[PDB]
Amino acid sequence: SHMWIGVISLFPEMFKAITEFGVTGRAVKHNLLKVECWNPRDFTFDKHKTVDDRPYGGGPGMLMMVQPLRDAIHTAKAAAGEGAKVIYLSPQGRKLDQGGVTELAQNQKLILVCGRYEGIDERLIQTEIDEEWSIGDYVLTGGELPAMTLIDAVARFIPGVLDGLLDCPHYTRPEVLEGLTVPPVLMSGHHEEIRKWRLKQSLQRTWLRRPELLEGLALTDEQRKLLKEAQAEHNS
Amino acid sequence: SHMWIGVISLFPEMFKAITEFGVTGRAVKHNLLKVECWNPRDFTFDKHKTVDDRPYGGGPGMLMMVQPLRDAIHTAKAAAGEGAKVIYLSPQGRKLDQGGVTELAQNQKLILVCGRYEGIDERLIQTEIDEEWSIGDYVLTGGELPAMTLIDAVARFIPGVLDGLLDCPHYTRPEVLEGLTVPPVLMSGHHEEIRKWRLKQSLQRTWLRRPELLEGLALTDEQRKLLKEAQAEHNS
Ligand SMILES: CN1CCN(c2ccccc2CNc2ccc(C(N)=O)cn2)CC1
Ligand SMILES: CN1CCN(c2ccccc2CNc2ccc(C(N)=O)cn2)CC1
Repeated sequence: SHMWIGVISLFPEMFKAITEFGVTGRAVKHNLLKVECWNPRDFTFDKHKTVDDRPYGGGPGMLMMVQPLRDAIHTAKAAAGEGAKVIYLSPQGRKLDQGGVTELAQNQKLILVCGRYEGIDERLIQTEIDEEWSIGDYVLTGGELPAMTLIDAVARFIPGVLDGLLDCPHYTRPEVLEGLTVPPVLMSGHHEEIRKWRLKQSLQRTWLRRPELLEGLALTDEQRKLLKEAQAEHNS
Repeated sequence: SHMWIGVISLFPEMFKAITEFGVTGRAVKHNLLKVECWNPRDFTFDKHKTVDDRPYGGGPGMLMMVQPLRDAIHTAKAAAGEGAKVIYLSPQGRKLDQGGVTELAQNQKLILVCGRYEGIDERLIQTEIDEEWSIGDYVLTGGELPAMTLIDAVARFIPGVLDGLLDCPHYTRPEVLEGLTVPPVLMSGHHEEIRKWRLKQSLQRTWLRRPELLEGLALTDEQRKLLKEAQAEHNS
């Protein structure tokens, strides 16, 4: 299932970071992921290609100018055809988590609008945007890194591109590293013991680092047992 | 206060997205922010510049090879000199928020280690890493976008580069947009009424979208009043 993502950004060249490198770069080269960018600067008509404008009511900051942004969005929507969801990345949006990534990945077409300055006119959110999303409770200089982050996350769900708990520890060569050894179970070749060890480690690490994540899970019988074991060993 | 950030990454060219564009690009050109990258591939000695290795205990994935990564980290630490904090970006890390960004921004030097494949040997976390951080509860193909996100966030705190509530709505030209008008208060020129309107909007939007954020604040007398007003109007 091909995925198409339209991007609206004053800095389209930033997106080379995902389209030219790594797993996402491969997805693009192999036509599994298409990323198409429109720059509001290209939709300006004045001599200096003005893309910002003053906020009504005053204030220190600027907003994105409505007309070039609106025209870029409309062009992206035309190219997308039917069924594209338009996403605005902002701190006031729905907070992204893996469940949310899974939801967004169900779309074959997305348009991502990247805000700069103090953001965009509220009426454009009403008239052009379908959903607002945040990548976390922190503040950035633009919506491009959030857009790139979202693209990377949803790209993992495209066929051919590649449980709620934190990952277990992993080990590779050498057998001894600054005096630290590899857990003997991992060298035992006993697949079941190894699986159970990894699962128990994941449960232990989730409990110690992010206990609230556990509360949101319905643990299996096996997970309940291994978690109890890990907690017992912790209190020993 | 200059900030220096060392980066360890198999894809250093991704960081052009922050060093060549926008506010962070300006910070770099003006020597307010320095971003220096080391690529583990450059620290390999075999003919094919191998940077991955097999996990003990088996499994579908690979890990970053220890020796080239360790040598890159040591080189970065040497260049940083005294006082650099080494950060590993991973989903099992402390979840980043703006308070956390503020904490990390207090450092004049940071080294950011970007994991690929299934991540890095656990013993390297013990021996080389000071802190693990996550940019959110979702899964990406590498630590580069998280590293870039962190750089952008902390760069906003560097002098010369540029309250817990969501932002108010903002408006710019035109006065009427698809029939939608600008709130008359914003056209009134009454600075105090405008300030109070913006604050009330911020409180209202935070309450409606992210009520848990409010619980973590000690609201001022004025904020308590405007929030009560907004809630009263909502229930009217
Ligand atoms: C000082 N303000 C500048 C403009 N801004 C803003 C506002 C609206 C849209 C885009 C931006 C660009 N910034 C972003 C974007 C997303 C995130 C996220 N968490 O997903 C963090 N930051 C908010 C901050
Ligand atoms: C399937 N695994 C591949 C390897 N991995 C991993 C593990 C450890 C370090 C880096 C990575 C790179 N991925 C990241 C990194 C950070 C975040 C974040 N939320 O800050 C999300 N993803 C976890 C997922």
